[PDB]
Amino acid sequence: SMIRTMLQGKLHRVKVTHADLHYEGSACAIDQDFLDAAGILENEAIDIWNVTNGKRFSTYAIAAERGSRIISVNGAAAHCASVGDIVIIASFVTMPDEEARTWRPNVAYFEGDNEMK
Amino acid sequence: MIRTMLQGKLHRVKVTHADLHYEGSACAIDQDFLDAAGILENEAIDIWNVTNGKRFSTYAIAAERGSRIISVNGAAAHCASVGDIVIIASFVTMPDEEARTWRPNVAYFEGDNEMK
Amino acid sequence: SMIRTMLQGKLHRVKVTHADLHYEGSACAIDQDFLDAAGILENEAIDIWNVTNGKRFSTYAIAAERGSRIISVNGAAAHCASVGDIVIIASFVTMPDEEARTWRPNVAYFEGDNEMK
Amino acid sequence: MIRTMLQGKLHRVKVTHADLHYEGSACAIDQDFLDAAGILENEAIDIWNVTNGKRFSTYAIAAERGSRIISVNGAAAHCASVGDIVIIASFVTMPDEEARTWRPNVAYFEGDNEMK
Repeated sequence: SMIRTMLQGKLHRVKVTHADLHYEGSACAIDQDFLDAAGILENEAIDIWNVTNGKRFSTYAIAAERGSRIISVNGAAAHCASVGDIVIIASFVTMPDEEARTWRPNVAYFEGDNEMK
Repeated sequence: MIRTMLQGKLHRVKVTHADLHYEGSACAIDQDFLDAAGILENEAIDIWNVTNGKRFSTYAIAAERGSRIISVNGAAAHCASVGDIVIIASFVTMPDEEARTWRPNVAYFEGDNEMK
Repeated sequence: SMIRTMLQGKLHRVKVTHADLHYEGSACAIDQDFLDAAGILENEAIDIWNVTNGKRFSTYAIAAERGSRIISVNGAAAHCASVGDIVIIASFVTMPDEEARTWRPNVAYFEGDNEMK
Repeated sequence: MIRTMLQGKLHRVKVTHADLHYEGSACAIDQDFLDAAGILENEAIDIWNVTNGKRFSTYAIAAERGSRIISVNGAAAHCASVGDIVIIASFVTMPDEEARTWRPNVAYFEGDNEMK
């Protein structure tokens, strides 16, 4: 009956590839392959921690083309990240305490040209 | 596991009223807009300001249907001015299996809060 | 199965009566009578919107003595509110959509010397 | 209705490590402290900085038990420095009826992160 909020998964230190300098559009668009590795769903709430500038903000994920390696921060969120910035993108899920106690988040690590693992 | 998913949003509406001496804290929204985005009276919402980048949270109430109003008359007026473009969103939870096919309710706007 | 986050209740425009100038203690302590009127529980998460200075922060409620009319912002939260500031204190609850569609929040309105109603 | 309630907290621990060139985003916490406050590995937490008033959110991981460590080595280092006093909290949900008698797990500290 008591329900925990747990890290579901994250993209650890991916690089922002696009940020609408016009603040058009919405959401953070993410290569479907990266969503798959982190267990993140289209339209799922996400938290973004910008390691480069310290900004922390929340939005939702949408899928970019598989293999594009895109991390695109659009809309209002382009006020909080720029091309080249290193970010951690996380989703959180809820579950009962017993499940939470053995829960393992899905983590994808990145380097270079948004190369996963 | 239970996911948090985008229920719906108003994509790029303008703030229409923002006098910080109205006393409230809610964002009052044309009921036609609430209907399109599936947002409820008294539902938590997030507001993302496209003009100034400020991001904040409050709850929704109805403004007259047809009025096209987006009002942060009240406390939320520290975060938006009239003419500012914003995105207003709400989020819901549901089991993972349902979340995988979930479709948010999105309303798009042009000009003077005209729904497309 | 789809679950909404709804305003449970709020204290509308109460005045802060104490704010640890030392940043000691924790939480926001609230006259039990006010908690009762707003449907807010001891240890419940609350959002505070400071109408005087525009600051928005989240913490948890604890009960102050019934009839004390206390609104005390302690700990880190005294960095965000001062004695005399006008605040709105809200709690949010989750429930299914059908229940959300006819839900009525508990609202307590204040004036003067934290006089309710 | 489902309430959000304070599950537990570490009341006035000091940040012990905060080098922003460690690359992470989590807050690493002595397992003895996690045990006392009921906070889990990978659980969302809120951190409230008593020294500078900054408030932020991340998740918990274990540091060695006995180490007395509170580490924001990583991204959260923009929000706290070593020697800063913080409160670390987690929140859980449960039905209203259970929430009415819920008791959070609170650990109090003195001096050099010594649990009382």
